[PDB]
Amino acid sequence: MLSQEQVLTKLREWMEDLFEIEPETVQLDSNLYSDLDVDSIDAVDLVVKIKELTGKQVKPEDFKNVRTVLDVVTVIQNMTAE
Repeated sequence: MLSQEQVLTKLREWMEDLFEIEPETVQLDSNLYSDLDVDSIDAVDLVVKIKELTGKQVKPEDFKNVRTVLDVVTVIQNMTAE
């Protein structure tokens, strides 16, 4: 079992390492599209490191339903813990 809190730390570090997105602003109350205006490069970089990190493929339907950073860590731990 993995924690969404520790998951957020890895998520924040990888997005800062790749596109230099500050992890301090990226909180669990930060809107991804509305506040950060996530594009296809931020999403694509994270999809590859998300697929590699858990070892499972992700579907695009879930990404459409994603609205906030907390939702992403919830979905990762939701489909990871089992």
